[PDB]
Parts: sequence; structure tokens; C-alpha cells
Amino acid sequence: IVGGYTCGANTVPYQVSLNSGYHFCGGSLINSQWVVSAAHCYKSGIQVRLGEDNINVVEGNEQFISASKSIVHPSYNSNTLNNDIMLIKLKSAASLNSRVASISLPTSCASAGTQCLISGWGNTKSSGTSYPDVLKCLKAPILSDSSCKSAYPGQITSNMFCAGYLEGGKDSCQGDSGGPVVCSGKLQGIVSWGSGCAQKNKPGVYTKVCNYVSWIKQTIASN
Ligand SMILES: COc1ccc2[nH]cc(CCN)c2c1
Ligand SMILES: [Ca+2]
Repeated sequence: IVGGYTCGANTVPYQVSLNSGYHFCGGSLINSQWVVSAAHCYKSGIQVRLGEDNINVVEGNEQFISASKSIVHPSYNSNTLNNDIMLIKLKSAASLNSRVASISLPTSCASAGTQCLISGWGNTKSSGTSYPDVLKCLKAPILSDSSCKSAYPGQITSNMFCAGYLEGGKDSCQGDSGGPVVCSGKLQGIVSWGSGCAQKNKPGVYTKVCNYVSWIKQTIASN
């Protein structure tokens, strides 16, 4: 997260870190046994880390639970990042509390202008590299479909939205991948892609979760 703020320990209780020996992606806890992330975060050997603030220090609220199964969206296209969503089933249910909590799926798609919270442990610079150890937060609005399509001609599908600032300076970045965009207490987006981070006229692009609720619910019910 470039141009954000330090969230504060366990203020974003649905945020997960996907760990394969190191943090490599975020995700969101949607019930005691399931995480949603980005399909581009797929790999085998995932441990889900819940209750994290500092990803390098054991602070006492963590739960470390191995993935049993990963399900990439059947229509995920790694070239276009259309359908950039994946579900991860935990080996055992998480213990839910004020610091480890699920985030509700949306019943409705959020409109342009809605303010959202984006969180992650990604890079905090738009040029060069500095990785924070504690969770960073950014408040950003959903942009109009027309602004989003004007910024990324020929690349925005109906399964994507833009959020952020056309001015630049505030955005999700490398290592924020898979993390949540929460608007009005519902999961509306997944950190998916962009052209660099925090560049002028290049907002972040997010998976439009409201289009996937039926797939999520059906998949969870049968796995
Ligand atoms: C440094 O460039 C990258 C590299 C990989 C990335 N994944 C997701 C994003 C978000 C951009 N908002 C991103 C940016
Ligand atoms: Ca920790």
C-alpha cells in the first residue's frame, strides 16, 4: 500500500496473509473455514495466517492454519486477469473472535463513489522498494466504469473495477495481491492488478466480488 496509514493491530480482522515460507499475498476470511484471494496468488503449500499485524513477529493473536484445498475460478485467464478469484479451504476452522473475524459477502454491487478500505503488507513505494512488517490501510473510492475504461483501454472487463486516485500517490502495490477491498462492511473487491503502483491515471484494478457470490456460495456448500 502506497500512501496509506498504519491500520493498527487487528483492526482489519478479516485480513489474512498467505505464507509459503514468506508472505506472498493477502486474502479475506469469509467464514471459519474459507478464504478468498486472487487466482494469481495460486500456489501449492499455502499456510493461511490469521490475526496478523507484524508478519515477522509472533504477537499473540495469530492462528496459522494450512490450506486443504485451493479452487481457482474455472474461467480465470492469467493473460487478461479476468476472473481473478480463488477460494482456499482451511484444514481446520479458525477460532473467530474480535481480532479474527469473517467479512460478509455483498448482496449488491457497490456504486462508483463508494468509499472503501484496502489493506495489505505490500510495497509502500511507487519507485523502489520498502516492505512494511505491519498492516497498511488505504481509504479509496470506487471509480466510474468510464474512468476505469479510459485509464486501461481494452483491458477492463465487467468482472473488474477501478478504485483509487487518478492523481496518483495512493494505491495498492506488489504484495497487496489477493487482499480485500471492503466497502460499507462488505467484501467488494480483491487486489488484482494495475500498471505499476500509484501512477497518475493508472488506478488499481480489483476483482468485482459481487459477480462471484453465487459461485462462492455453491463452491463452499459442496467442498
Ligand atoms: C509493482 O507493480 C505491481 C506488481 C504486482 C501487482 N499486483 C497487484 C498490484 C496492484 C497495483 N495496484 C501490483 C503492482
Ligand atoms: Ca505476527
